[PDB]
Amino acid sequence: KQYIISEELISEGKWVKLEKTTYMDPTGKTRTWESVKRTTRKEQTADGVAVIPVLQRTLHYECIVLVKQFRPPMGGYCIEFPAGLIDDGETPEAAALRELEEETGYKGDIAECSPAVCMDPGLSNCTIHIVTVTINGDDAENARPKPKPGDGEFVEVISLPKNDLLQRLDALVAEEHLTVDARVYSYALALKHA
Amino acid sequence: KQYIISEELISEGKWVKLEKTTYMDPTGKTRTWESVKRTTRKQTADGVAVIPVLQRTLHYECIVLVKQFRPPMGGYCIEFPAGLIDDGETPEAAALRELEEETGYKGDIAECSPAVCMDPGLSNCTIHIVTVTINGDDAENARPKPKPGDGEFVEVISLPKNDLLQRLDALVAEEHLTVDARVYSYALALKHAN
Ligand SMILES: O=C(c1ccco1)N1CCN(C(=O)C2CC2)CC1
Ligand SMILES: O=C(c1ccco1)N1CCN(C(=O)C2CC2)CC1
Ligand SMILES: [Cl-]
Ligand SMILES: [Mg+2]
Ligand SMILES: [Mg+2]
Ligand SMILES: [Mg+2]
Ligand SMILES: [Mg+2]
Repeated sequence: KQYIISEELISEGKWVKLEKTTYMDPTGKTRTWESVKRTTRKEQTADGVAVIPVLQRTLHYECIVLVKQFRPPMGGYCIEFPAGLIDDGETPEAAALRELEEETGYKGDIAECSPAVCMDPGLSNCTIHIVTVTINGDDAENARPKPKPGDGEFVEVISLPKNDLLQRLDALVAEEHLTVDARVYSYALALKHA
Repeated sequence: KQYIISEELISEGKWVKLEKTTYMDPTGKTRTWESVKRTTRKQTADGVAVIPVLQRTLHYECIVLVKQFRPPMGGYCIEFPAGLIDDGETPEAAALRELEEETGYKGDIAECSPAVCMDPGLSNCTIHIVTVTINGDDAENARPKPKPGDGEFVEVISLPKNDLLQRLDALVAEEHLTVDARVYSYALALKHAN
């Protein structure tokens, strides 16, 4: 029933733009929305990937590998799944493995890859693939792994046991001003609810 | 170690603005980011999203979701019920109110997250994730009455919690919908648990 009628540029940065979206409502009435989009999406299935990296290690409980970074939009430190934008021509899987290695040092193995999922659909068109990757922590590749952070990337790795993820996150947020990512929180919640 | 030095308005609409953020990287080098922000926040967070567990005896427990046209996405999305928190509303009351408006269900608060970030590489947007149970055997939830305010057009989709990920993948496959990243993240962890 509903569809886009027109999209008029309001302001274009180097990385992000704002648009006035006109669309048809199901009553048959024209309405508008203020939409955010990135400037960087070309032919990729989505803007980015986030990685759910399950660290598996003999006689260890499975950990979820997370990263902590300063996020200028937020004005503070955030705890998230490893993530980055998909390079032109890169597959979501390759991007996930590459970002995981750059951000954490770990060399993972693909498990599964979501369809493109929307980050904040009342606000932006931005999308990701959520890529589950296992990390064989018994492999010597993954023994004492060096993050290879790109220019201006400053990332800390935090591995937390899957079996206590939510309480461990709640305890980190108790100790300091940091914000947990909604996707990480959502996944830690489901782990409790299951 | 990292922090915001200053913010420059680039463009301000009625609902969203774009800012150029100057911040200090951990080396002592000054860098910029194109930060997006809502103009509506006053509150704990911009919004709430509701994880609504519909519990009926002798049925599978379901997670109640909503399907809506999202103009920034150019299409239909499947999401947790959600909306912005009104001035002087608590995140709990916002949750029960949005849930009622969008689904017609009346629920009870189980738990409520701290403020969590929506897309921290892009925006300062935050929500409270509020887990809510719905006693689907109560008379008030028998023939649920959804009260859309002006311009909301919301279809309700309940899905069994025990097969949530497979049910969502099916809808994407069949209906050309975009699943929300938080919904998908939750659905993933229900499978990944134990
Ligand atoms: O443009 C926006 C907006 C919000 C975030 C980004 O853009 N709005 C939201 C407020 N309104 C509504 O809720 C629509 C009538 C349903 C009107 C349009
Ligand atoms: O301004 C933005 C941006 C992207 C989305 C919203 O704003 N960027 C992104 C890429 N940046 C880097 O990766 C710097 C090396 C740290 C430079 C500026
Ligand atoms: Cl529950
Ligand atoms: Mg990243
Ligand atoms: Mg990166
Ligand atoms: Mg809503
Ligand atoms: Mg509503």
